[PDB]
Amino acid sequence: TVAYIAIGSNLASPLEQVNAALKALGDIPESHILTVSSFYRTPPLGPQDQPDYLNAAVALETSLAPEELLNHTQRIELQQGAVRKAERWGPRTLDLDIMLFGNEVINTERLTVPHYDMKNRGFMLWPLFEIAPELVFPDGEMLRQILHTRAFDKLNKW
Ligand SMILES: [Cl-]
Repeated sequence: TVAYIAIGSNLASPLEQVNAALKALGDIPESHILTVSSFYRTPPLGPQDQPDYLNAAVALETSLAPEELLNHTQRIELQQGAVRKAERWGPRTLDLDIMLFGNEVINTERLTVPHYDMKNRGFMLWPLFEIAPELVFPDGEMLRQILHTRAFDKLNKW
């Protein structure tokens, strides 16, 4: 099964951080990376000196159950972020979100697939379109049409 995962990070030197994350994703059991997007850059809000977010999308082939994949992405966030040395909501973070899972539609308290807000997040859709231009969502929406009709903030490569 092909799952699409979004990586975002504003920690220390984000290049190294996401590379670390990519590594962790490949080391997930019964899983290997198919494709990774270019790295993109989302600036923070306000004029304040604050680090940019690095964004990417990954295509993961897995034979794990979706909840099982979430166990692992949750684990990697904790092992690799700052939640222990700081806060959950930390000024800086490592985010791994399961955007899509096969053509599956999952509606539960701990897991909602497709990711609830991804169609409104250009830092998720543009990297995804780079690696899967022909993608169709379970409800029939075509990724290419959403990008022609919805308004997204400019998004340059890192
Ligand atoms: Cl959908």
